[PDB]
Amino acid sequence: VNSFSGYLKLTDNVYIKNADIVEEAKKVKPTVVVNAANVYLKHGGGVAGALNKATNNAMQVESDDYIATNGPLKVGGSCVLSGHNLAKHCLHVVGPNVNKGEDIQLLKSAYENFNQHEVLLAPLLSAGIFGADPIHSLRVCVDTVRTNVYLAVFDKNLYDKLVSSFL
Ligand SMILES: Nc1ncn(Cc2ccc(Cl)cn2)c2ncnc1-2
Repeated sequence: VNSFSGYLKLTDNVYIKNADIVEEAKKVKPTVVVNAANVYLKHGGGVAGALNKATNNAMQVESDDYIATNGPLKVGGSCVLSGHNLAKHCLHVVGPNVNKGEDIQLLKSAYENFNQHEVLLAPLLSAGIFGADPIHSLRVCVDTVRTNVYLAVFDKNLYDKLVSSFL
């Protein structure tokens, strides 16, 4: 039993809710919140900009030190950093950005990072400003993630479409 509330169950292990991931993180304090990161961990907009803003820029400060030490992530890769005031940990995952021409097949690799964590609060990878089709992203999520994932979808209109077109 966990503290996630109001989710619709899609499969054995995937759940979905119309929610602001920032507000959901602050209420649940999950062990892991997933960030929709880029390889430079520059949290300027979308989910990343919102999560970072909610940490009063502490996420960005920590991320800049991470990059200075380790260099950029790979597209499809991830790193675990602090969750600050939002979660115990933040899993920064880099989905492909279609608006940069990155290979959508890397989306499966990106979701594989979730399998290293038993339970996660997450957005749909490569959705929003990353330019992928959120319905495809949901399908890859369901077909790749085996651990328990609670998907927060900010846009109500999109949430309803994801539920209604879900196979
Ligand atoms: N605070 C928030 N802002 C934006 N989105 C949309 C979004 C989804 C996926 C990606 Cl890759 C980029 N952006 C959110 N979903 C849940 N919470 C969100």
